[PDB]
Amino acid sequence: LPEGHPLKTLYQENKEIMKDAEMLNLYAKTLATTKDERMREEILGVLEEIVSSLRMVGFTHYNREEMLIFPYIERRGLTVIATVLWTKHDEIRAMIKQLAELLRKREEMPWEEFVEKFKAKAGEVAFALSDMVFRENNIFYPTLKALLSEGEWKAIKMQEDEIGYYKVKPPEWDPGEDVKPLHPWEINPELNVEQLLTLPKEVQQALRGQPLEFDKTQLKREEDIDLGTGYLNIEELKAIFEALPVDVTFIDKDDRVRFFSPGERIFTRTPSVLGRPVQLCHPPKSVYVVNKILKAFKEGRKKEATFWLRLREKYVYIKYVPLFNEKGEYIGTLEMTMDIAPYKKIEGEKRLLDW
Amino acid sequence: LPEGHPLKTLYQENKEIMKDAEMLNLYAKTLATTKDERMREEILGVLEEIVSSLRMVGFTHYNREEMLIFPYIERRGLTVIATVLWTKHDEIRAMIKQLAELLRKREEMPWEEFVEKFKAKAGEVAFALSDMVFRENNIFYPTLKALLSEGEWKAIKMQEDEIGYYKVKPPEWDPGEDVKPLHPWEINPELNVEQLLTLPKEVQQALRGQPLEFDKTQLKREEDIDLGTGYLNIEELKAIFEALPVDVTFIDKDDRVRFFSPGERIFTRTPSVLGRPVQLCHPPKSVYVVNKILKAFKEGRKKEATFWLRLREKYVYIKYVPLFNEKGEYIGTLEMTMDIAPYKKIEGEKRLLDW
Repeated sequence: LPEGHPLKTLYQENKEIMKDAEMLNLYAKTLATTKDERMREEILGVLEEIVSSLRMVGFTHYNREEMLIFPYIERRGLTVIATVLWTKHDEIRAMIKQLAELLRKREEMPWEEFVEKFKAKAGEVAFALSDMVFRENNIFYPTLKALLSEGEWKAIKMQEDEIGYYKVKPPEWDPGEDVKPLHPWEINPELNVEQLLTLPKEVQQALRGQPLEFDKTQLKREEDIDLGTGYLNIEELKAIFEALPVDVTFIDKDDRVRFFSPGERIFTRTPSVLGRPVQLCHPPKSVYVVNKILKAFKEGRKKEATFWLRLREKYVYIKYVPLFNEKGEYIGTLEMTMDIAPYKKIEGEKRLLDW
Repeated sequence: LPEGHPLKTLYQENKEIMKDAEMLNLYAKTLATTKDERMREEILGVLEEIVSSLRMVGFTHYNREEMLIFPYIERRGLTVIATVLWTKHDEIRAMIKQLAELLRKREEMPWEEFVEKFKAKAGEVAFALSDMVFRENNIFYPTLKALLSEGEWKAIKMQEDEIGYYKVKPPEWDPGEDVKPLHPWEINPELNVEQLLTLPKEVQQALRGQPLEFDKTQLKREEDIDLGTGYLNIEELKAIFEALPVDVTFIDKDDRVRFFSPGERIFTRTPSVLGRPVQLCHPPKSVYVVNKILKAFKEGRKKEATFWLRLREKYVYIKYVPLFNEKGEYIGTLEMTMDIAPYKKIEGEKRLLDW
């Protein structure tokens, strides 16, 4: 594997996780046998760095695997691998968090109680991290290596920086300017019998006696609009805009009303307003404000205008922003209106349901 | 004109405004000459009804004219008529409001001061309302009558109920099942010289010496998507979704992620997630909640699920709702995420700028 290959990077990260898991163990055991106060504060300082570093495993390494890689094997009938790895990743994340809390609350308890709990907990984290590196290196990665095409690895390589890396700064990798990058919906997910039989034993065992089922669902449908980050049809777009907590009105480059969101709105709009200069939409007394906002937007002196007021039981929050396209060119202005009184009365936390 | 014709309705409304303006005058003058306390409270009771009724002129009659009708004459080069009528409508709205306030605060001042201010102010409101009815009936409406086609009146008739009427309950009107309804961007705005010369004198005078300029701007552009309430292209749709204060993720009918909003989001999403079962997107421990929400949405036992939490300096508010199409059929589920901490700290009112 060349430097930069997403698979090489995963191996490289694992080598760093192994070192950190092992230094964690070394330092936790050592802390438990150390009497000198100063030497204790030194070991604790290293332990804080190691543990704080290990928290990054979930946000980078595990996260890239779960978000970038699993989709390609799920389509190939290997969802169980993904589900089982994901569940383990979470158990390790939870254990690293417990370890950080212990280290943080160490002066709330006698020293003998702290060092013994820290040593036990560190031993468990190190063992789980190590066992995951081994499962990954020896079972999961040889699977990916046999199954994924260059074009899938290229698609993957492209999204990696959005998430990040555990202690690796990988260089560039492109397998070829004529290799087309493949998203999970673009591959042939099918595996033949020989591929099935060459799967590691542990992966075949995970199937629990059930032949592979491939996912050939098509993302792009007949009437779909390619929005860059998804595919939607007219009916979906309509229902989405209605469902939003903002009422929206789009003013295009001629300063003409071009679109308003459907459904119940705070300030009603009619069809007869489409194509109308925004200045003819307002009382003549409001026009100076409308024009001074649009000019500041166009010339780039301002990037927002905000108003708000009470309107019966509604706390109406109004915001105007200029819209720009990819090249950085002004394409119009968006008016956004919402009732913010419902949020004003949100307190504490809700992380569960009620049904 | 047949009953139901939007022009007939405007005349009918004006006849009601004239009566109310005249009863206002009658009762204000009478109040000023009445000594008996009981007779005073009776006149005041009628005055409250009349004034409270007159407040509706702006929200219905004037509002329909401004929103439904003006666009058709603006395109024909008669923007000045629209601007001048609109400015007057607002002066009358402001005067009716002053009259209502006077009536409301009547016991804050001596009676002789109140009745004399009420009589003066009522006289002014009645005169302005009457003068507007006369301008409209004699100048504006004969203009509309000569210029607007059946198809424009049909388009107009269709939107009238969205706004309402001043004391008229018009029946149905369709000029013919083969008459195509015309929006302001669909007409020929051009006027010929004879039409110009047949314009009322007052309308020609409003032109201040300048030949008509017609608006032939086209709403529907080459690559436009017809969204029912406007026309947008891909680039506009992208910039709009990014500009919104909600992060959005659309789950389609297969329970597959189909779209997520671009730009900086609170919870990052990657391309590799498109087409993915929503259940494979989440840790396996979160799946029971995901499925119980989707089922309650599909079966119609629930129409929303809401969560919220602190995430550093952000107060993240998360809401799931099921989306339905026109016929009432489930088309998927929308996840909406926003930082509501910025609104939590909004107080009092902002109705002006700062630049």
